[PDB]
Amino acid sequence: VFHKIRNEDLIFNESLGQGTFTKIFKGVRREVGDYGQLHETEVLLKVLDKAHRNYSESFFEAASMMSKLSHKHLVLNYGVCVCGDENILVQEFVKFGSLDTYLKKNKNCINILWKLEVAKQLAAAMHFLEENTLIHGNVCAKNILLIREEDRKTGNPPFIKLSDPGISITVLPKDILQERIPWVPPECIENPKNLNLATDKWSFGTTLWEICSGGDKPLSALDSQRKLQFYEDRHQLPAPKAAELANLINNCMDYEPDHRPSFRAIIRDLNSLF
Ligand SMILES: Cc1ccsc1CN(C)Cc1nc(N)nc(Nc2ccccc2)n1
Repeated sequence: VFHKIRNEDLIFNESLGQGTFTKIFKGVRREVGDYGQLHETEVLLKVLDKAHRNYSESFFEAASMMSKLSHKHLVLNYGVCVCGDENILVQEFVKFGSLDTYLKKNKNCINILWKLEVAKQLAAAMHFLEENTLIHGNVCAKNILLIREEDRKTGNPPFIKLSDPGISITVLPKDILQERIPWVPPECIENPKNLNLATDKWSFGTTLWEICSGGDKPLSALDSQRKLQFYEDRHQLPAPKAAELANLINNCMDYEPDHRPSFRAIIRDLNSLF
């Protein structure tokens, strides 16, 4: 179970946006750290919409299972606030935020080597999840967090973490699942209970497409009916202009879930480039 954090020890500051049935805020947590030192720690606060309080179990169950698996590429969740009528996840505040926003802002300065490093780190996280037979279920660029930027001055590569799963697509409304095409795989549109480890290989492909596309969203021009038909006609995403990962993207976005490659094989493929 998550550590319970008192409402009295949390300060809510600015809204940073929204997710699926969630509102996101920056805040501060007062805590006692190592050696009894008092800290005021910047935190990211995810608030489940009170109207959708029925999704709270799913909201926190996935985050909890993943937080039981500590890993350098998985986000740190400090705990939860049962802040009265609010269900709140208290998460580390990552300095540079979501990768899709970062990709759009810095597209002119991100090259293939940067993209390759990030892809390898994401694949490393996903391999760890695969070995632990833990399904994430919402891999996407918005859920990749940039801990530190590349610094060619000191040779340091960028460093990323994968964020929490969110509400499970096994419980989300059908219309939300359709809007999440092409991250949600065809078999889960067919039946959300088909959620499987193979799901994350497909979404990883879509995320690689995002990483290579300057933060564009694939198929954003298609409404939900046209996204459904895209899967019905078994289309694949267009190659990114920077097409170095196009083959890997299409190999991961395989309409046959059993044919999607293991993350170990994906990592071997990534290492074989450049
Ligand atoms: C912020 C947000 C908006 C919709 S969803 C979501 C949460 N998450 C996907 C992104 C994130 N997570 C964490 N842990 N930290 C940050 N930092 C940050 C935020 C904003 C600006 C600069 C840096 N951003």
